[PDB]
Amino acid sequence: DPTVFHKRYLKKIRDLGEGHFGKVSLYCYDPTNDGTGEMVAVKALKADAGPQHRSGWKQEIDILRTLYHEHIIKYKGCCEDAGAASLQLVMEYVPLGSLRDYLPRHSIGLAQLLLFAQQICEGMAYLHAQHYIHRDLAARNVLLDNDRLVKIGDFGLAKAVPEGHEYYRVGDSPVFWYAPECLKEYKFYYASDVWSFGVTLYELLTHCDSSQSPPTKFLELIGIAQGQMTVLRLTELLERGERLPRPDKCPAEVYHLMKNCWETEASFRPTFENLIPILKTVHEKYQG
Ligand SMILES: C[C@@H]1CCN(C(=O)CC#N)C[C@@H]1N(C)c1ncnc2[nH]ccc12
Repeated sequence: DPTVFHKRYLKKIRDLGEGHFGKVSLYCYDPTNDGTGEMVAVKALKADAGPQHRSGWKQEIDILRTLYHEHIIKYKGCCEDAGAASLQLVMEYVPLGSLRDYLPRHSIGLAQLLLFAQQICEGMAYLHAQHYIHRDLAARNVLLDNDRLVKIGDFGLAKAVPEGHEYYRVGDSPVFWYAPECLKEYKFYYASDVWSFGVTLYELLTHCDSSQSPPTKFLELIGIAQGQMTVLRLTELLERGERLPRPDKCPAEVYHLMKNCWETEASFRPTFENLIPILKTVHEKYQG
């Protein structure tokens, strides 16, 4: 699947981001040279990269080729880049950008946040239905299309789960979004994405305020006196049962659900399938 965009019609406008070994850029695709052309977000493999990076990139392209859902960024096509000697990944451009760039500048109410949470779970259930783990679920990878719509917008760490396994075995790791089993056993379950969702939910309820972020909060608890032992120390504080605190005006019951996504024991966490009904009921509740 499907379309081939010719780089001769692609006009670079703007850098939108930088993720793993890729950059996402805004282009205008203008065959008729008119300005009528469509704006598209284009992900490319970085200005230098080795065999590990490249084998990953091919996997990312194939995963995003086969995903199709209301709350997953729309895959539009590829672009030969000869170049870097690989393809560029072309997707729809969502101009409001990530929740991480958006929420710190726009006072969004509780009901809308829970709606986004519901929607993130929907996309994640679908993704788990298709047998993938995301491994990088955080507010910076959730795109606000409008208002009443979010999409999961990046798959750079996503992996298929081996058809006869419960997990995938794994640096650039977003460790402050990771469950203990990922930091310790280096295994990544479906339940491990639910932990990350709990942190993303915490991010939303704090409007992604930089001072309240997980790295900031966790490094305040851990201290920076021994950088060598950050992961070790994070794992111990988590296994001790210490958690990220309640965000201001977070309803008691929502922090409860948050904590339940943070069960130390993975099997005690809800699936994304479990969360969809709970979230949409709590969403409904908070409008009226
Ligand atoms: C949040 C989106 C996913 C992560 N982004 C990266 O740059 C990852 C890498 N490398 C940016 C992207 N983003 C700001 C976007 N912004 C606007 N439209 C977009 N369409 C698709 C992505 C996108």
